[PDB]
Formats: sequence, structure tokens, C-alpha cells
Amino acid sequence: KFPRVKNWELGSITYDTLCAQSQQDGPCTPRRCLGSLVLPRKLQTRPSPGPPPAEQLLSQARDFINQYYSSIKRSGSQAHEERLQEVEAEVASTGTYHLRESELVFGAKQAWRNAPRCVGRIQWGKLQVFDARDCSSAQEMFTYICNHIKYATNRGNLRSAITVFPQRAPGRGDFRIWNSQLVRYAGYRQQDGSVRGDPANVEITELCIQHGWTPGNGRFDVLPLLLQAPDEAPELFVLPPELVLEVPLEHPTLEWFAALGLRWYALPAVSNMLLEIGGLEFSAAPFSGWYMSTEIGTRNLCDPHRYNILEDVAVCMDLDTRTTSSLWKDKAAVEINLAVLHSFQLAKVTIVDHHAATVSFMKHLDNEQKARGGCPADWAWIVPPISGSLTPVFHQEMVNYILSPAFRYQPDPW
Amino acid sequence: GPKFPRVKNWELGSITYDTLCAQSQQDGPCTPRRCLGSLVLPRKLQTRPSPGPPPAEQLLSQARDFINQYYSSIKRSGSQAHEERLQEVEAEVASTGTYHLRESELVFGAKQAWRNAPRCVGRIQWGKLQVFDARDCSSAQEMFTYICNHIKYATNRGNLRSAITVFPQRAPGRGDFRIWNSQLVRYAGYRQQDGSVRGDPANVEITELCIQHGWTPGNGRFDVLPLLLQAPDEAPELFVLPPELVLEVPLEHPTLEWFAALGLRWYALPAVSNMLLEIGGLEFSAAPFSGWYMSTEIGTRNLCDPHRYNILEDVAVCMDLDTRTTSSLWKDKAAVEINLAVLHSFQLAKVTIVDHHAATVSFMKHLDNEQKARGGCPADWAWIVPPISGSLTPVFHQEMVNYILSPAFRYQPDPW
Ligand code: HEM
Ligand code: HEM
Ligand SMILES: N=C(N)n1cc2cccc([N+](=O)[O-])c2n1
Ligand SMILES: N=C(N)n1cc2cccc([N+](=O)[O-])c2n1
Ligand SMILES: O=[N+]([O-])c1cccc2cn[nH]c12
Ligand SMILES: O=[N+]([O-])c1cccc2cn[nH]c12
Ligand SMILES: [Zn+2]
Repeated sequence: KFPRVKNWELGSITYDTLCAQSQQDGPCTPRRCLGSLVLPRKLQTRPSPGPPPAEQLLSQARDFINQYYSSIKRSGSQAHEERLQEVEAEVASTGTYHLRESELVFGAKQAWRNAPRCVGRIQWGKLQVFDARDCSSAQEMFTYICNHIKYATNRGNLRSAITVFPQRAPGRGDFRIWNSQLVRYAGYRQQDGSVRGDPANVEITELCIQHGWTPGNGRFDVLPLLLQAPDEAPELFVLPPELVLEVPLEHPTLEWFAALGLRWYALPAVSNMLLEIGGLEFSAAPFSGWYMSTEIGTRNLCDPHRYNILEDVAVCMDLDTRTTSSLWKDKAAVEINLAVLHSFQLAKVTIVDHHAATVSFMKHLDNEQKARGGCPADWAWIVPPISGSLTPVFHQEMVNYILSPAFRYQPDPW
Repeated sequence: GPKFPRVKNWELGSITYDTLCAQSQQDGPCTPRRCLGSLVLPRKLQTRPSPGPPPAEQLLSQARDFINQYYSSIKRSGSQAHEERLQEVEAEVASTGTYHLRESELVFGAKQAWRNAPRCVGRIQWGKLQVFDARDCSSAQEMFTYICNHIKYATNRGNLRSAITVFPQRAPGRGDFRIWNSQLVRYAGYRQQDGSVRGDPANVEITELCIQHGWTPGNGRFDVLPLLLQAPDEAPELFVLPPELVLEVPLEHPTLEWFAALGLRWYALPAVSNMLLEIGGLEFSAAPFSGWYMSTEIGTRNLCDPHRYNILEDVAVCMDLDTRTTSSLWKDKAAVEINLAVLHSFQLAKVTIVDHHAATVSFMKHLDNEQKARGGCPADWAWIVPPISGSLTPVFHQEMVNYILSPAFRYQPDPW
């Protein structure tokens, strides 16, 4: 029952017993593995059709509370017992309950700690948690987000942070941030069927313009936010330009690289995922840490369905883009990644390369093996999108499973 | 919609449903509670030398399944020849406990097994496999002859041809035919006194077994290992491959003149020789197969893995890169250059080879063919995506479903 996990670079072996704590099913079965799929058909947090079974929720709440008191070493203590009772008293009467600030803080850190696809989990203990459950309007949501952004950015010395809006409630609309990230670039669908800017944001850019936003025509126009308070049409808010730090991309040796006019924002702030803690679901809980260079230089700038800039840089590098065998693509990608690291380091903005990051993940795996006897990880997401085997995590086998607290995907609010 | 896995390609936004997985009859390592898809050796397949023949019934259904696949492949399901062959196989299992395949049936299973391999990116070539039947082989010396003919035909002076040679299946109470080497062509791993390894660290054990069985070792970094072949119930015999038969490619770089001076080289024929080929319940413990190299296997894995030749730092130093800081991406730079060197040297030498870009593209095409031909294609994402430039290839953005289908190639315990 316990998985033997091997690292083929060092011959070392470990056993993952933590996976035994998993109480939530994944998409795989013994007949076929679906671990390569990005999203589930319906593991996904399906919009509360009504109150969840009192037993089920109460069961998840007790485990969390248990987890919490173990954390502070006062397990089995009086507070623990009395806290479990408060929880039971609330579920029985109202059909739900509420977390305490410190419990929320603990829940958030555990959600990050449990995210199988995150390579930066070594930082899991350092998370600024902003309790925004005291929010009743999209306008209030906008003030919170600005504070989170201001704090998170910290003039280029990024600090990981999350902001938690009101949990979901039976029979009422969810609080939602329509944007996938707090900061993204517009995707303008032009006449020729092509797209100016970020192709992945065509739809969202649409919805914005739909709700009265005056669009630009640049390739890097920061999108406005569509904040939605319960059962109210989402509202449009423009992010103050000075709050949104950006890094102009240039190259250490290739003088012309700058002439390309490329740039990216400093703050990677996911805002479309759901945070679940002890059965409670938080539909609006944007979080952020800092970028790993490859996400910008490889995925955002080089994915075919994104800015797809490989050929341009390749032509500017005067490379034989006539045949795959010249490895022109591989050569241009390395420089694009180098430019990002160089530029971010020049703008004195926090960033981590894929080598540094995976080395740190390896250390995290060890700390977690001793701390909990295992660590859920999704190999296809931990290994960088370039130079896979060139990093240590590639040669490290991994067990993937779902632990709670957790960050989950949810339906687009439209 | 459909009660089958929904698969999506995020670059093209297209969707497909894999209904082929429904035909799987072998359980994998994953469960609804945890995914063990990233494990290299899932203790599942690992055809552990079962003491006696499979339960007459376990084998029967497997065989019945294979025969059905064969007759379908020739569009004659339910035909008189089909029910007869079914009666023929059962009758045979009834009187001997096992059975034998017809020539064409073997050819069909061999191709299907390659076709079914979830970890192989070059399956678009599956239908073009030369199957050498060597089930008449009775001695280790004869195994040597076949293997040499395989290498000769397969290498074909640089214009490589995919091939597989099938030795006698496993028989009830009677030693297995085994090739101890993991590949027909591999470099020796010489244990040093300081503790390091000269050559290929991956082969220290096999090297020390050749020596103990009489091999007179060399002391180079690229010494070709002799073959340790094993006939049924006999101790393994050693055989040295005639140098002229082992084509190799010295490596050089198109623009970095000093690269050649590194004295690096690699062999042209990749021939896995330690896998078990299973067809309709029958087990072929010795059945080496070969095709041709995808450049990254040589340039990235063999030459750059830290536990292999680990040549990344040397090349980087020669390139005058800052190996003192990760942010200089010196590993990425050296790897690209080493990989280009492999592609350049093979082409110059006129030896078949394929870069990860062309290969992955052909695989996408292959996925399209199988979607229409079988309703899906079992694929191991972590193995289809190349070890470098992952998201720069089309397969990275293609979700995949992994499952076991037989015929198949399975890992097997080492004979010693
Ligand atoms: C400190 C800096 C951090 C770095 C360098 C980092 C880096 C990454 C990377 C590279 C990915 C995978 C992206 C991909 O392969 O497509 C990822 C995913 C993820 N990270 Fe982190 N992370 C950091 C902080 C955080 C924080 C603060 C949280 C949460 C509080 C977090 C939550 C997650 C989650 C939930 C995922 C998966 C999202 C998805 O499924 O799309 N990360 N992270
Ligand atoms: C046409 C040329 C071929 C190319 C370029 C090719 C390429 C590859 C590559 C890149 C791998 C995975 C390497 C890795 O990630 O470690 C692989 C695995 C595999 N290939 Fe192919 N292949 C070819 C022909 C063949 C043939 C002829 C057979 C069998 C008849 C075959 C059977 C397999 C199997 C069973 C595996 C998995 C081995 C394992 O699990 O370690 N391949 N192939
Ligand atoms: N392409 C491959 N051969 N590999 C795919 C893999 C997936 C997980 C771990 C691996 N390790 O450890 O090597 C691995 N190698
Ligand atoms: N690290 C990642 N973001 N990804 C890991 C993956 C595994 C399979 C398919 C993917 N697609 O299609 O994007 C994928 N992306
Ligand atoms: O690449 N990243 O830095 C990255 C990707 C995805 C999510 C987060 C959160 N902080 N950084 C992240
Ligand atoms: O990389 N390869 O080319 C490769 C790897 C493993 C097996 C075979 C068989 N032909 N080519 C192969
Ligand atoms: Zn799985």
C-alpha cells in the first residue's frame, strides 16, 4: 500500500506514507492514468447546488481543527475540545461554520504546502495572509486587492501573500475575481483574425470591453479587473498604473534584443482558484509569490498559443530557421530566458531561475519526508518547461495525491 | 458527454475522447487515491519469472484475446479460420500447457507491441518493423549469430532499419533464453580506486560480470562491452562483437572547433536487449529490438545526466561560461550545443538520426492516425516530452492517457 519512491540520480529510496492521509479521489484508476490532464471533468469544485451533507462537512471540519491544534502543540487540550464543540454547535444549527483568523492563516499555509504542482513550496511557511472576509462590495474587494498588490510588490522585493474574501454560502452567489491573474495583458482580436497582445486573454479582454472598458491597441496593455460581489453583475476597476510594476526586457550581450520592446509584470497573482479549508470554500482568494524565470521566458513568451516570439528572436539572431535540426528554437529560448533573468535582476525585482528553484524543491522534499513522511508532487508540473533532465527533480520519482487544505479549480463565473 | 477520458490539446484547443483504453486488460500502478504515473519501474508489469506456466485458464483467455486481435487485423473475425485457430490453440494448451504462434501471428504481435508502447515517441514507424524469427535457435553461439545478423541488417551502413529478433519463448520447466546486456551496444563502466567511474557509470555491474565471466577489460571511456548470452539452463557464454559491425560516430561541433578535441563519440544502433516481449500470454524473454536514435537521448541523457557521462561542466568551461551561478544558464547553453553536436556529427556521417522537434511532430501525426484507427493511443507524457526544450515541442501541450495494452514490451528481473 505504501509507495516506494526512488531517485535515479542518487540511488536513494523513500516511502510515501503521507498519501495515506488522502481522503479525496483523483482522476486515475488502475485501468488508466490521467495524471497528464490539466483539469478534471468533475473533481472540480461544483457550485454548491445546496448545503453540503452536515455529516460530510462536520467530518472535514473536525479533521482540520485537529490538524490545527496539532500544529500549535495543544492537541487534546481544553481549547481543542471546546473548539470542536463550537464547530459542531454551528454546523448543527446553521449548516456551516466559520474559521478563526489564526485557523484561516494555518489553513492557507497548508493549502500552499499541499499544492502538488507548485515548485516553490519551500517558502510555504512565509505567507502574508490578509483576512478580507469583512467585505460586502466589489468596491471593497478592489481596495483589498490594491493593498495586497502594494504589499506583495514591495518595490521589487516581492513577498508572498494571499487575500481571502468571504467564503461561499448556500443559495447565494459567490464573490469572484473574473480575471485568472490580478495582472494580465489584453488580447485584442484583430480583423485579420490574428491577435494583438496575449492570445490567451481574448475572451476576458472581451468581457471587459463588454462592461464598458476603453480598450487600447498595444501588445502589453494591463487589463482592468472585473470584481463580482454576490449575485451582482461584475464591476470594472482600473489598476492604478504605479501599483503595477513592470520589467522592460533587454539582453546582456545582444544589443538589439531591447529593440524588440518586450516586457512583463513583476507580480504573478493567481486569482481564479478556489481555496478550500475544512469543508469551507473560498471562491475568491488571490495569491502570489514571485516568478520562476521559465514561466515568462518559456511559457508566456514562447508558447505557440501565447506571444509566440521564437521565430522573431531566431531571425534577429540570424539563425537557420529552415530546419528543426539547427536547434534554432532551443537556442532562441535559452536567450529569451536569459534576457528575463538579466532584466529582472537589473530592475532589482525578485525572481528565481529554474535550476535554483528545483534545487530548493529537492530540499523541500527532504524536509517534508521527515516532517510528514512524504510530499504530494505532480512531476509534469515540477519539472521546468525547458532543460527538464538538466534539473534534479527530473530524476526524482513522485507520488501525486490530494491533501486538504487545498487549492482547487472552479468554473469560470460566466 | 461520453463515458471516456476527454483529452485536450491546449495549443490547438481541440478535443478527443480515448475509447481505446477500454480495451486494457492489465492494471497500472495508479488508484483514485494517488497517481504513481511518474514511477520508472511500476512493480506491475515486471514479469517476475513465474515458477510454473501461467494458470491454464489465465493463459487461455490471454491467448484467445490475441488470436481475436490477429483475425480482426486481417478482417476475418468470426470466420471459419478464426474459430479453428481458437480450437487449435486451446487443444494445444490442453495437451501441453502452452502453445505456439504462427509466423504471421508473431510478426503481427511484434508490431502491435511496439505500437502499444506508451513511452515511445517514434511509433509513427510501427508498421515498418522487420521481424526476424529466431525461435529455432538452440545455443548461445547461435544467439550470437542472429544478434550479429540483426546488427548488420539494422545498421545497414548508416541507413538504419527498425528490427527485432525473436528467440524461443519461455517453456514450462526449462531455462529462459536471456541476453544479460541491457543493450546490444553499450560502453563499459570501469570502477576506479578513487571511487569514480571511467566510461559509463550506468554499466559498472554489467562490466564487472563480463570480467568475472572471462572478459579481459580495457581502460577507455568508450570501450564496447562484449555480449553475455544465455541459452536455457546453461551458464551465460561471453561473446565479443566484431568491431567492424559496431558503427560509431565521433562527435564534433559545427562552429566550436575545439569540441572534436573532447574525443567524445557514440554508437549508431540503439538496441534494447533486456525487455520481455509478451504476446497472447506467451513470454519471449530474449527479443532485442532496435530502430534509430532521437538526438536528445544521446546529447542530453547519456552525455549530460549527472549519473552518466556528466559532461555538462567540462563543455561549459570550454565555452567559457560562468559555472559558478545558476542564473547564467550555463547548463542550458552547454546542453543545447552538445545536442547540436550530436545532430551534426550523425548527419555528417550519414547515420540516421532524428531531432526532438521532428520526432515530436511526427508523433502528433501518429496520434491523429491512431485516434481514427483505434480511438486513442496510450502515451506516457513524461516520456514522450523530450528531456530538453519541453514546451517548445507540440507534444508538451497535448494531454495523454496512459494504459497498458498487449502485445507489449515489459521490464523483467535481471537473470542473475
Ligand atoms: C514564492 C514563489 C513561488 C514560485 C517561484 C512558484 C512557482 C510555481 C510554478 C512554476 C508553478 C507551475 C506553473 C506551471 O508549470 O504552469 C506553480 C504552481 C502553483 N503554485 Fe506556486 N510558486 C510560488 C508561490 C506560490 C504561492 C504563494 C502559492 C499559494 C499561496 C502558490 C500556489 C501554487 C498553486 C496552487 C499552483 C498550481 C496552479 C495551477 O494548477 O495552475 N505558489 N508555482
Ligand atoms: C524508429 C525509431 C525509434 C525512435 C526514435 C524511438 C525513440 C524512443 C525514445 C525517445 C524512447 C524514450 C527514451 C526515454 O525517454 O528514456 C523510446 C522508448 C521505447 N521505445 Fe522507441 N523508438 C524507436 C523505435 C523503437 C522500436 C523499433 C521499438 C520496438 C520494436 C521501440 C520500443 C520502445 C519501448 C518499449 C520503449 C520504452 C523503453 C523503456 O521503458 O525504457 N522503439 N523510444
Ligand atoms: N524520459 C524519461 N526517461 N523519464 C521520464 C521520467 C519520469 C519520472 C522520473 C524519471 N526519472 O526518474 O528518470 C523519468 N525519466
Ligand atoms: N507544467 C505545466 N503547465 N504542464 C504539465 C502538463 C502536462 C500535460 C499537458 C500539459 N498541457 O497541455 O499544458 C501540461 N502543462
Ligand atoms: O511561475 N510562478 O512564479 C508562479 C506560477 C504559478 C503560480 C504562482 C504563484 N507565485 N508564483 C507563481
Ligand atoms: O532514443 N531512442 O532512439 C531509443 C530509445 C529506446 C529504444 C529505442 C529503439 N530505437 N530507438 C530507441
Ligand atoms: Zn496516474
